[PDB]
Amino acid sequence: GPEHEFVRALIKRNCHVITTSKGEFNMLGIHDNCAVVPTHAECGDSVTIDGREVRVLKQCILTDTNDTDTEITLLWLDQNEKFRDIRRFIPEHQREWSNMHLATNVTKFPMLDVEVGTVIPYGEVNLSGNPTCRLLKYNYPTKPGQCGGVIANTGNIVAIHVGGNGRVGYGAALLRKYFA
Repeated sequence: GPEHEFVRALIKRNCHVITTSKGEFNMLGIHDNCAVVPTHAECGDSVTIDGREVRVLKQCILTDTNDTDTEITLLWLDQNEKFRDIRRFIPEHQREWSNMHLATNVTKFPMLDVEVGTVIPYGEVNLSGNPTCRLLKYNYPTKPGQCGGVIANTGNIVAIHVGGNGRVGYGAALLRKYFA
């Protein structure tokens, strides 16, 4: 299928396993040396990526105008490899999407690609006690080691998975203005 091809290509070319003191997360490269990770991974001055130690030159915890976490953190990595530039597939605004998939590659969930269905703008939810903004929501019983997983389909990369409650998943919205 062409969604499985676009999404598996994304995972293979741009995604990596990030290990912190808080566990294993999927890391999505966006462009150049800039990658996205969930803020609650609590990345330090260096991060373990695919088993190797990598210096973080700069990190930005992304936030709305009212200082509330999006749960997206940008990492600028000290690496020679340039990520394939996927900004053209990132939406400009929050929005409902049909036939979306969740994909990650992590020790609990190797090369996972799961149909999540319809994704909708949902706003602010408190995740583990912390207010989180610009969430998209899907009716799929996600599991915790899936954080950082990409929410996408052919040509559309719209969120990273950042939380769930056994019934529903929450994705932090990927907005092109984060990466300009």
